[PDB]
Amino acid sequence: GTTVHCDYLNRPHKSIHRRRTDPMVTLSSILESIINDMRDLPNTYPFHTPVNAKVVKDYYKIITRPMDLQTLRENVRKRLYPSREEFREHLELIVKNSATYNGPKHSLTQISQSMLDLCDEKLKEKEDKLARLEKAINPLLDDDDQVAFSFILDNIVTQKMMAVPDSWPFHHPVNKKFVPDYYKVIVNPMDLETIRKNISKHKYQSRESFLDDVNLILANSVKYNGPESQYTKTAQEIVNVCYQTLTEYDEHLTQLEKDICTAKEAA
Repeated sequence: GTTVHCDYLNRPHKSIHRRRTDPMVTLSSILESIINDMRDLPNTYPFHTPVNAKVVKDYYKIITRPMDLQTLRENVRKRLYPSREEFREHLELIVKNSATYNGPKHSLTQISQSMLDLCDEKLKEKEDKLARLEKAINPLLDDDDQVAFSFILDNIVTQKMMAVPDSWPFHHPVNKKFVPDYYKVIVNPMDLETIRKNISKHKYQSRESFLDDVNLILANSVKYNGPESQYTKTAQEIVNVCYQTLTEYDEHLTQLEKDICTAKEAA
């Protein structure tokens, strides 16, 4: 057995720094600006900061992934968003949580939606400028091999992994409401939906990076459910089906990995 070698995929290291003219920074500015616009919208103050557990004692027991404009701004400053996609995904979480806790039609949810609508209008307004920044941050976004690679992986997830019997519990993030202590035991949650969203954003340039997330699903199940749990046996099968399929696509994937590596280097 052997694997493809590529030294440019893990470069530069995350030990790199913050330059003002850095593309990632410039983007953080446009995004933070949109945050100021949503915060300025009438009656949005409930979403400006995290829910106060002292006031709403059951909020963090019902909401799996909490989000607010303050936390959103913090993430932007830490340059956690390589593109508008990652940004919008976190933003809509505010709308989703309000729908879950207050109701799909609650006035609060409608208000949170107004922030999301404004965000989209802003994004579509700075369409081109945003496109160039995202491409400058990750040239691979416009690379056909990277796109072909992602497309194949996404099919491994939807065609093979999600097809495993009883696999549903691993299709989406564990819902805290039904498994109250899950996140107190699992500090590195992972699930098939999250992996698909990463694939959509071309996070993986090789099988290895893809498997680092795939493996977490089984590892987490072993940790929370136990080595002999029925849930772990299912997760084991999800991984096994993924591995088996990877060997079947070895020829195509190896070639794509080499091209992506070449494109990664040229970038």
